[PDB]
Amino acid sequence: SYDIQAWKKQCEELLNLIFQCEDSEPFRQPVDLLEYPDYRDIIDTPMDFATVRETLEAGNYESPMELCKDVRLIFSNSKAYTPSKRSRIYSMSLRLSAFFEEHISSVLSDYKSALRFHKRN
Ligand SMILES: O=C(NCc1cccs1)N1CCN(C(=O)c2cccs2)CC1
Repeated sequence: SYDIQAWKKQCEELLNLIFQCEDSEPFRQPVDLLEYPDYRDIIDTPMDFATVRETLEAGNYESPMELCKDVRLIFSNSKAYTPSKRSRIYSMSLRLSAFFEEHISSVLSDYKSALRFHKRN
């Protein structure tokens, strides 16, 4: 299965599944600083799933590795902001991260395979 472009619709599909997950609701849109006044004291690079989807649709990811780096930044930001391991929003982030990693694994493998096939000769 050596389609070099197939990752993009695979990632669109997976973002749709994440948007249906109730566990995504806190990560769908950029954090509001009015409610979390110290957020940008703690977090150097905000990220959210709507920014990921818009970057993908704009044609501003070159690979699924770059998309995967931004999604992993959503989850590291939640871990860095949480006052506790037992927090609601952080707990939601851990379940959504396990879901995302379970699904992205084959997207990455198929892409890297396709690129190696393209450079086989
Ligand atoms: O306010 C937002 N994002 C927008 C929306 C929140 C809910 C509906 S829309 N967040 C998400 C990212 N944050 C965290 O990960 C953590 C907070 C507590 C421990 S971690 C900060 C709060």
